[PDB]
Amino acid sequence: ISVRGLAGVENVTELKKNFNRHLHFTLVKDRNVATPRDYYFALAHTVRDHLVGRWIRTQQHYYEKDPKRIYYLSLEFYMGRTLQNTMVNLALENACDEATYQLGLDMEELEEIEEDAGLGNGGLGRLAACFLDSMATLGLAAYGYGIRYEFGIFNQKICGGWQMEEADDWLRYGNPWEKARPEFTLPVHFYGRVEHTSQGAKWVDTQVVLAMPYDTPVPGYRNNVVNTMRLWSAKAPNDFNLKDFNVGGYIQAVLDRNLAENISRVLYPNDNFFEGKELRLKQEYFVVAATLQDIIRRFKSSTNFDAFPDKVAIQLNDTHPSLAIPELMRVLVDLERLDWDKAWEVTVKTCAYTNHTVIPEALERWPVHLLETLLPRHLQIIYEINQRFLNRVAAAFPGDVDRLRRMSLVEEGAVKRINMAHLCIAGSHAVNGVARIHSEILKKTIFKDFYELEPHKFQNKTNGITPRRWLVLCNPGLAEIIAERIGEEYISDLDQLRKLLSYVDDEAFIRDVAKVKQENKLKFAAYLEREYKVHINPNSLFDVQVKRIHEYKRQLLNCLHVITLYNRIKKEPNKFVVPRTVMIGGKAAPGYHMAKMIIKLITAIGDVVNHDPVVGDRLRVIFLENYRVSLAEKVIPAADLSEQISTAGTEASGTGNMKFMLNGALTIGTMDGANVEMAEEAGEENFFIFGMRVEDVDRLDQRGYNAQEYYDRIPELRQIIEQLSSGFFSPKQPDLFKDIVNMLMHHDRFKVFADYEEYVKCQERVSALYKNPREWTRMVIRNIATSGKFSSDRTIAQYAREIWGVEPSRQRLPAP
Amino acid sequence: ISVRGLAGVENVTELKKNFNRHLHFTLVKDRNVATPRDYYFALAHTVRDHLVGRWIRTQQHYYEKDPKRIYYLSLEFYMGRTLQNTMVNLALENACDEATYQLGLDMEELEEIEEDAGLGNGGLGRLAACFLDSMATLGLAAYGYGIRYEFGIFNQKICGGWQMEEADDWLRYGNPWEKARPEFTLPVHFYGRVEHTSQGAKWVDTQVVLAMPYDTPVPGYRNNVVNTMRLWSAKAPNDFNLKDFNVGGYIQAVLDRNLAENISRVLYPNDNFFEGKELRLKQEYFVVAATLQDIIRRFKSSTNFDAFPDKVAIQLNDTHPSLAIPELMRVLVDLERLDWDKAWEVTVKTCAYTNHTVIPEALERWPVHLLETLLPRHLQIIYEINQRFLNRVAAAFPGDVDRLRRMSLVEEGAVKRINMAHLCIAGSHAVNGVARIHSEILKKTIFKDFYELEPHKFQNKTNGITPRRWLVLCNPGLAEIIAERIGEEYISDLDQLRKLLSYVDDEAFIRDVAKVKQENKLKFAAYLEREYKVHINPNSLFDVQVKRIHEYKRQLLNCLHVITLYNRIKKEPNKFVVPRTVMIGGKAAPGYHMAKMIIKLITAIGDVVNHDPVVGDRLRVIFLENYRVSLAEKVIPAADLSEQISTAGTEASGTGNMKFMLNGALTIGTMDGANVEMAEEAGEENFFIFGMRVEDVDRLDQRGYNAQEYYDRIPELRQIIEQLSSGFFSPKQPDLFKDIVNMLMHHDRFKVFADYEEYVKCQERVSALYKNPREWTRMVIRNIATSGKFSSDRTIAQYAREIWGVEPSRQRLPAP
Ligand SMILES: O=C(O)CCCOc1ccc(NC(=O)NC(=O)c2ccc(Cl)cc2Cl)c(Cl)c1
Ligand SMILES: O=C(O)CCCOc1ccc(NC(=O)NC(=O)c2ccc(Cl)cc2Cl)c(Cl)c1
Ligand SMILES: *Cc1c(COP(=O)(O)O)cnc(C)c1O
Ligand SMILES: *Cc1c(COP(=O)(O)O)cnc(C)c1O
Repeated sequence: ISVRGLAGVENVTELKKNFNRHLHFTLVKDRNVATPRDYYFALAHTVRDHLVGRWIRTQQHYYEKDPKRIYYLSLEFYMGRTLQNTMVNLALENACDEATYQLGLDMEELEEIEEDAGLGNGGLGRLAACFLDSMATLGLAAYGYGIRYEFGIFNQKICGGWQMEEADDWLRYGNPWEKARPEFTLPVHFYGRVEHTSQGAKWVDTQVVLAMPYDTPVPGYRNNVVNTMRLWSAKAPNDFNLKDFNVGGYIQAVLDRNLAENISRVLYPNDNFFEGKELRLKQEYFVVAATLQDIIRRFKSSTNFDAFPDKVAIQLNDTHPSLAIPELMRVLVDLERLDWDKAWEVTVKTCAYTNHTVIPEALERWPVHLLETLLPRHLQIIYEINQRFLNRVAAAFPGDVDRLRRMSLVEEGAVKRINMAHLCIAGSHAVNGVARIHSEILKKTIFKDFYELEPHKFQNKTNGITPRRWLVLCNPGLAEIIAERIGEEYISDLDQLRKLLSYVDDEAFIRDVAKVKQENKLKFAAYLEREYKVHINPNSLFDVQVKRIHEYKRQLLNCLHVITLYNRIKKEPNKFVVPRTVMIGGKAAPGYHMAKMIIKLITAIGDVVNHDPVVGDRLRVIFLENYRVSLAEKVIPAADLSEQISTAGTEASGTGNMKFMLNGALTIGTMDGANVEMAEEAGEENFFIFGMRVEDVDRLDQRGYNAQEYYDRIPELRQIIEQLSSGFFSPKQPDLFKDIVNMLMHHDRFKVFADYEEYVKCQERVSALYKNPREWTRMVIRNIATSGKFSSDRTIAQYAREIWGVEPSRQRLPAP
Repeated sequence: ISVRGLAGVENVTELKKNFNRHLHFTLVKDRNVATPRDYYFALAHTVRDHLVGRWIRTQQHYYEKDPKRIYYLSLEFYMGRTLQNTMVNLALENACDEATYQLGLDMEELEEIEEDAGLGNGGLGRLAACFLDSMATLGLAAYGYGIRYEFGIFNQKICGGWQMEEADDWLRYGNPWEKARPEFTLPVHFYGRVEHTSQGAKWVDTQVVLAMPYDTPVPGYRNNVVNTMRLWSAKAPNDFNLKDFNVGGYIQAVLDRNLAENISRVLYPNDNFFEGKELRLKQEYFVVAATLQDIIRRFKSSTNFDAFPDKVAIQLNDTHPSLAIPELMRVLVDLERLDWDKAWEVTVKTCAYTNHTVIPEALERWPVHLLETLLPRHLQIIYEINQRFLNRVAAAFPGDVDRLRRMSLVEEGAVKRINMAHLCIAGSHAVNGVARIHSEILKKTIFKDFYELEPHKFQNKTNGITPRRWLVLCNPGLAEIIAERIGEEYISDLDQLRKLLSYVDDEAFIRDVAKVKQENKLKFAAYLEREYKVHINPNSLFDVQVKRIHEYKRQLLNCLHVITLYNRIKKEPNKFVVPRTVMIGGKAAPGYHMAKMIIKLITAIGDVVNHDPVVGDRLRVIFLENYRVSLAEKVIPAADLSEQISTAGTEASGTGNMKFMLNGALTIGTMDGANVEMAEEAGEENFFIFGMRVEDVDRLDQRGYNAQEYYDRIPELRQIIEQLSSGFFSPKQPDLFKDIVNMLMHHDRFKVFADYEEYVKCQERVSALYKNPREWTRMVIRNIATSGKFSSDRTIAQYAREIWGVEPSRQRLPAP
């Protein structure tokens, strides 16, 4: 078997008896009534047993040495399953595989029983999960802090072509990885009012909600380091949530506890979109307030807070945890009694902010009346921060009255709002973009005024993904042939993949790389019929676009191409075309009408295309249901063409793109986000770039975008639009897609038509190359061998050195 | 050390390493940061490990042999802590004590960390818990079925003398004893409507709630038998509780899941009182519907249901689970398609009902409109049952039109109601009282008409308590000296206690019995200052009355005596009186105003009495806060006088009385409930009986009860009432007790004044005897030696033989 570790004689024996110990004592079952779900739990408990020893010494280590601690605050941690990832990082995969084999079980079958920890929406949440893995692998004293939702991202179901949402009860059967820590339970306050006394302000008459922490282990890759991810759960106090007497009902008082506990009930399913609901604000303060108390309690052990920034670094994953700034101030000033200026100095030096998008609708602007009611003291502090900040601006740019209002954290208008992004820039010593182009756009556009005031704050930290879960775990076959030639060191040193460049003309390697891709496609094609049922051709080109459904991602542009292909086939049926299986997957936010309309369009196209006899097996349109981390681990290693076609300037970075490049897929996309650095790394000749560049989009906006022009000059495009309009794809409901057509023609913010021509032309070129297996595979090798830069180990090493002030280390912790 | 088992060399070593295994692997802690709570969990997990082996073979045994199964349906299971009880039944107490000692820990300190499983209100719920223990000890294939409330009986707090209720979050830190069984999850239906088709009725358009079971082990006493208690938890389905589309909000849909899950959220805190709330009815159907499906699924394995009653016995603990009758019919007729008559025959033969009270306000009478909306089909079946039953009556008593309406399960009037007690008698083959006198009252009064129709159905099964938890566990010192003389066989054969009669004149025994009682009082007196703080005299007579607060229990009669004692002391300060520490404890239902007023009176008396310098240490009035099972295990073994003074005819049986008799307390009470059989067993000369007999109460009712008469003829009583009225006990609020005085004088349903004179006279006689240690102790021996009849092993053996048709067995199951 592969390099999934050694299957030692003693360890396979030890594993088996421990599996049986748990099946008996833990699951209280006996082989005759054990269900596959019991088997999955016996294994999980057995594997978890192997890292507790290391978990304890790692934490005890940090207590003894007392290094600077890194706190990663995110309202999302898209973790996925954790059994295999733990086996991989512990080098237990083969031993476990062997052991379960002897016990007569199929490890892979059991792995499929684990529920995904879908505590994230997309890119932002998965980034935090990859980062955690990298921080552990680089031996950093890091902690992931978030909310333990009992319901993560909803499960997607397609009914009559429409998306149906359903609760993600991932904790239903229990979570063997987490451990409640009811000793570090903390109180969080809401509402109340502010009393201004003789020696300071006081936040009074507040409603209390308790925060109970749950720790999950985050094992580093083969270095015996196990960091912690602490997730907070909301709990109602038993007193006041019953003790506030004078009629109401005792039963009612108890049932009403599920009101304070609703704070950690469900994840908001919005990807790159802001919804100003009170429940959302509560979740944001809740995770911030509890985390900070925990952070300071740890520090108090390790009272001059002058050394606080020397021992603490808190990274804000977007503006979601932004209340950490005014909350840090509140504690320091109100509770610790530090003077404002000393407190501000400390706050700015320990906080750092990461921006993830530039679209306006994603920007957090909280109505003042909301902050005023829920967090009265914080609003006061935000006004004071704003006051002193604007004084700094006025002093720097005397008389620039317009700049003053542009930079204010307080936005005037219909209803006053607080610009959380402005708050984060003001109270952080570093602000970074997630890709070179996005970072430049921040300085040139969105935060131009802030950049002029303090240029030193702005940086860039191009995103990355973890090679462990995104290669070794999902694509062992590829990881193996690579290791056969250049060794195993690249798993924690992705740059070494460059060494593969010297095998680009190797006849054996070319054949191998092409063989694993073929085996991956056959397995996926099988999985497709197994769990979803309705055949596909594994010899065709696997054209996949998987990410959340968004207008800016242009799944719609992909649709126009699919329809074009179909129409050309119908025109010349007996002409040869490279067969393609185009797969589109992703979830739409429940309230996103347009996004839900696009899912219906995709399934509608498939209904026509997949049943047209003249088309045969040359073209299949499939919608990938319930796209999530565990599903991504299946499609990506099987894809041939990765679609990254967002309008230039809208996708801050993207990470799915990197996942595909690492797994042997060629990329067709626009010069957007990280796409630019990928093409720059692989060489533009090895990339399928097309469409407008940021500049072209701007030029078009200056003159004005008119979709009619394109509709008029391109017959193929016009034909498609008239097909949608006439009900060619929706016979029973001829006007079903009027909203899409209307939008495309009159309010297309992402100029889908503008990139149409260059897009189908470029698609022709990839079909041409696919017709030449050898050359396609050689280009694939050029991509893989040049993907090393996109490892999150590189990203983390940069955050560590350029923002946190800590030195990464690949040193093995002193055994378990 | 005592006979808490052997501390084997190998087993103490084995215990220690397993304690450390769990502390490390399970609690992920290390000795340096382990909290006492961690230590308690390491032990619990270690002790639980010892019975899983037996749990599995016991259940596998019942599958192989396939004996008749006993299902005990109760909405309450007042279990208390379970660590020690498990050690006792497994003979692990000494080994564990030794092992923890060597590990440097105090087992008793750790035991106090366990939370009480307070899933009951009082007598009814504790009975079910004692029964479970006895059914296991007698080797019966029995299952306890109930609801797993996340909030049990509220925790009582006394503020300014008033009772304050607070949520009992007993699952906060987890329950090491239970195990979720997500494989036997079942759906339960609510609402909907009935469709009458060609081949039967159909319950349609129902709302579905899932029932998830949790199993807790019930170990028998040293016989290697471990039965199961299955508790249901309400869970919302992820579909419809989200899938019923067309606007409303996705977040809201998810948050609204806590609506279907509110069914198992909290226990109703009503003791002997009926509240017709919909949530209560839902809990009742929920436990019934899920349990029956589970029962039939088991049977289908073991379709002629003719043999159903031969393999299944379901006991109804009161009328709470009464819907099991119409639900059994529904399944048999609607689903299995059995003819009515065959279905009814089967139902009557498998169901048996237990009555627990005769007070009208405790009777379950559900409004028809409620059953009509929530369970439409059941209402139809109940009407049909009623129809055929009344036809039986009319045929038996031709022309007795009044009897017809008296016996109907349907009560006419303001709003129609269903008399659940009538339903239970009609559909059960046996109906029993809980004490000889209560059982006679059922036949002569309440169910007279039913008794005349089917005399064969009515039986008696005097309650009992388990000698394991109620002697060996709470009073090891007494259990030891008893064992020193007559052996250990009596623990599972309480009748052998009679052998103690021959030591009644033994000088050594008399001295020993008196020594353990003294050690128990010193320990309790210490515990009092430890956890509640405010001293008491251990040389005084411990006068305790602990039970739920009720007007019928007459805590008020106890109060009048306490005030009398105080007044006599004030009159003649320098006269000698036997010192007394009277302790009153118990919870009042939150909506029970009178009951809450009585708690305030008790604390008010103590305020006056405990601080009067002339009184000194001759009299202390203490209110025992948060009375519960674990607290009962502390007070009972320390009591000298047990107060069982309910008005004759109101306390069906009582069980606290038996607990006291077994632990060396003498009893002062009325000829009520089980008191009669206790005095009959010990000899009236060894009992302090007083007051009216049932007959006297009736005579008084015929002529009419006038409290004024007693107030007029007894100066001491009049003085007390004028003290309450004038604010002698409530200075700042002089009229604070007007409701009590008003009630006592004008609407005393329990004639407190009628028993006053005989009560204080009888109290004088116990004080006289207490002055003679030797004789008091000899009378105590007469009580203990004669308490054997009151073991639940006797009660269960009778239910088994006279109702269930199974033979008890004290055979050890083939090792673990
Ligand atoms: O056909 C055959 O295999 C031959 C007959 C074998 O029959 C068997 C074998 C095994 C079992 N049962 C358990 O292991 N385990 C449990 O029942 C069990 C499961 C969970 C919990 Cl919390 C507590 C228990 Cl006690 C039972 Cl009930 C019957
Ligand atoms: O003064 C002394 O004793 C000498 C210094 C000893 O310092 C120590 C000793 C032990 C520990 N820690 C654990 O055992 N255990 C944990 O931290 C721990 C607890 C629960 C969970 Cl879910 C996961 C972990 Cl990793 C730590 Cl953090 C520090
Ligand atoms: C990597 C990943 C994403 C992010 O994909 P992009 O194409 O950058 O939007 C979203 N969801 C899941 C399941 C992922 O694995
Ligand atoms: C035994 C017991 C009861 C029942 O006591 P009675 O005096 O029969 O009402 C109530 N509560 C608890 C805690 C018990 O242990």
